[PDB]
This record gives sequence, structure tokens and C-alpha cells, in this order.
Amino acid sequence: KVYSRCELAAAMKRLGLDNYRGYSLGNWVCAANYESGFNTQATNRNTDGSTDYGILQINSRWWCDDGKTPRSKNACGIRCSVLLRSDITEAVRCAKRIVRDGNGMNAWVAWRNRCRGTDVSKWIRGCRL
Repeated sequence: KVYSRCELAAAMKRLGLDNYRGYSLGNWVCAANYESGFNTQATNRNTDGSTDYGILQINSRWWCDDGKTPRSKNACGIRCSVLLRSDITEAVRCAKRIVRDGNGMNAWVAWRNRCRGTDVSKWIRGCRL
């Protein structure tokens, strides 16, 4: 599924991301925009045999099990396929773990590079949440 910006903002608000560990809703929408373009089916195969999955491009070496990543862990206790579903519930739950375990959103390269120095509230402009 390709979410609209505001459809994703509303879903993320419902699932408790607004101000989660100090990150306003627009951070998470911005991160999704640049990580996946709002496509739940996005993947990125890395050279090291890991793959980034879903709307927040969550990596299989650490966070989910895809059964094909050498020397890996599954900290979210999920199959990576659950991160390709239209329903973002499991992706959000895992993203919350990433931001707890990492003491922030720096795990997301695209958020670091495109979001953190901007007015992230722009990503919520117009949205009925």
C-alpha cells in the first residue's frame, strides 16, 4: 500500500507516535517519506545480506527475522514479512523499540539527512488526524 501523507499521519497518531520519546508526529511522517515514499512494500537489499523492510525500512540484521540474513538478531520478535503489510501496527511497534533501544531516531539515515534540521510540522500540514 502507498499511504497518502495525511493518511499515514493519522494512522501514526492513532498508534501513539506523536511525541513518542520526544519526537513529534511530523518526525515519523518525514522519516517515512524519505525512507520509503510511504510504500509499505518498500525493500532495500543491502550488500551485507540484510534487507530493510517496509514504510520505515527496518533492517533484518537486528530487528526482524527474514530467514536469510547471516549473523542476525530479531529484537522485535517478528518475521520481516509483517513489515510489508498494509496495516502499519507491527511496523510502529518495532519503530518504538528502535527509538527506545537507540536513545533516538538516528537509526534512520534518511531522517538524519532530510528531516532533523527542518520544521517537521510541515509534514502534518492539512492533515485530519
